[PDB]
Amino acid sequence: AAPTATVTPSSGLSDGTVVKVAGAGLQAGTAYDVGQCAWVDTGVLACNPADFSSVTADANGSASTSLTVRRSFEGFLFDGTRWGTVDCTTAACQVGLSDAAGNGPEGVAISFN
Ligand SMILES: CN[C@H]1[C@@H](O[C@@H]2/C3=C/C#C[C@H]4O[C@@]4([C@H]4COC(=O)O4)C#CC3=C[C@H]2OC(=O)c2c(O)ccc3c(C)cc(OC)cc23)O[C@H](C)[C@H](O)[C@@H]1O
Repeated sequence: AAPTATVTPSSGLSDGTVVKVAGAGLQAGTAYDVGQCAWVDTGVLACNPADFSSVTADANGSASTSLTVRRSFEGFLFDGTRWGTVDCTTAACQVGLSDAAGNGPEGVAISFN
């Protein structure tokens, strides 16, 4: 089984709901993180600490956890600085997983009606 991730709902969340992101086939033995982060530029990742979960890829590496994600969301910049409230109505925020080496599986693009 190859790595992947089932996240849902991807849209119709509304400010204050919870989405369920999952991973399957990830590095079987690598603690991956799981949350809502948006790329607003070349190497700019503003994530929100309200969906920051984490689990290690077990035998195959399945990780399913629910978290709260909305349109505007803390733009935590991976550099100690904060980018500001990242309005998901401007950029595309994906719900995905990752590890602490440099990168990991991808994220699912959510939508806000
Ligand atoms: C290994 N580090 C690289 C990685 O960093 C990601 C990252 C971004 C950020 C931020 C700040 O909130 C903090 C802390 C760290 O310092 C602070 O001040 O706050 C964190 C973290 C992170 C954890 C990593 O998650 C991921 O790896 C990740 C990803 O690469 C792509 C999509 C992801 C998605 C969609 C979700 C997700 O769940 C967490 C993780 C990822 O991608 C950045 C673009 C840079 O290249 C970084 O050098």
